[PDB]
Amino acid sequence: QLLPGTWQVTMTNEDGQTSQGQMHFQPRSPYTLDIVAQGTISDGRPITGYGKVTVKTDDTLHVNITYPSLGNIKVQGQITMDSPTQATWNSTTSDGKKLTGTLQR
Ligand SMILES: CC1=N/C(=C\c2cc(F)c(O)c(F)c2)C(=O)N1C
Repeated sequence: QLLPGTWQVTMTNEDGQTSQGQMHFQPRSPYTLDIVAQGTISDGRPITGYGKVTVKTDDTLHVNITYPSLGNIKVQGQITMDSPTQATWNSTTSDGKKLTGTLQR
């Protein structure tokens, strides 16, 4: 219920790069929210991505997102709602790299 809206996002990946940008969550049904993402990686690559947060019966928040601006790499992971104003992003890219970030509202 707290996800919908815009979040400021900072991330770091296993290649030692960092990223900054935003994620925007749109409620769709009781079991899914749509996500769109914008930002920039520390190597200069622009970030444009879109996906879905799927909610399982145990309330786990699974995220799948594809990034056309990064050669269509895909990211799959889980969001952990630490508080009403903070969430943690743990994921792995389709290249096999860890991607960790923090969402702040
Ligand atoms: C800041 C930010 N980085 C994102 C994705 C992202 C960042 C990275 F550093 C990656 O290597 C990568 F494969 C994806 C994203 O969606 N946002 C909002």
